Amino acid sequence: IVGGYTCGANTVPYQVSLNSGYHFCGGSLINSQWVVSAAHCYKSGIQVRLGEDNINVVEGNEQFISASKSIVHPSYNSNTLNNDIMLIKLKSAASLNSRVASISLPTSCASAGTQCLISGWGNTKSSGTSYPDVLKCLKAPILSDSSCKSAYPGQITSNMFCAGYLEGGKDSCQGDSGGPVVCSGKLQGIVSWGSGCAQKNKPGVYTKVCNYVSWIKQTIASN
Ligand SMILES: NC(=[NH2+])c1cc2nc(-c3cccc(-c4ccccc4)c3[O-])[nH]c2cc1Cl
Ligand SMILES: [Ca+2]
Repeated sequence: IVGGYTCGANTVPYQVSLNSGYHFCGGSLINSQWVVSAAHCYKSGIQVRLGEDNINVVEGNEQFISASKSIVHPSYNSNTLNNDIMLIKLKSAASLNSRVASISLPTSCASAGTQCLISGWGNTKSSGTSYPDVLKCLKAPILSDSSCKSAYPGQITSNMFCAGYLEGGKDSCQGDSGGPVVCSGKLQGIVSWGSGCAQKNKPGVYTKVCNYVSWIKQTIASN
């Protein structure tokens, strides 16, 4: 997260860290046995780390569970990153409490101007790598479809939305991919892609979760 602030240990109880010996992506806990992340964060050998704050020190509240299966959306296109969503079932259910809790899925999509909370352990520099140990937060608005399309012409599908600051300086970045974009208490986006980080006129692009709600529910139901 570039230009964000420290969230405070456990103030974002649905945030998860995807680990394969190091932190590589974020995710969102939607129920005690399922997490939603981005399809491009897929890989085998994933350990989900819940109740985390400082990813390099065990401090208490952490729960490490291995993933049972990972279900990448069947129409995921790695070239366009359209349908960039993936579900991970956990080997055992997590114990939910105030420090580890799920986030709700939306009932409607959000509109431009809605303010959302984006968090993660991603890079905090737009030029060079500087990953933090603790969870960072950024409040950002959903932009209008026209501003999104003017910024990424020919690259935005109806399953994506832009959120951020066209002036640059504040944005999500590498390490943040797969994590949550929560607006009014509902999971509306998944950190997907962007051109660099916190660059002027190049906002973050997120998977539009409201278009996958029926799929998430059907898929969890049949697995
Ligand atoms: N808001 C942005 N401008 C942005 C920048 C990103 N940069 C990345 C990114 C860059 C290199 C590698 C990965 C990556 C993905 C999966 C596993 C490991 C690295 C990234 O997510 N994701 C990004 C996601 C966003 Cl939304
Ligand atoms: Ca820790």
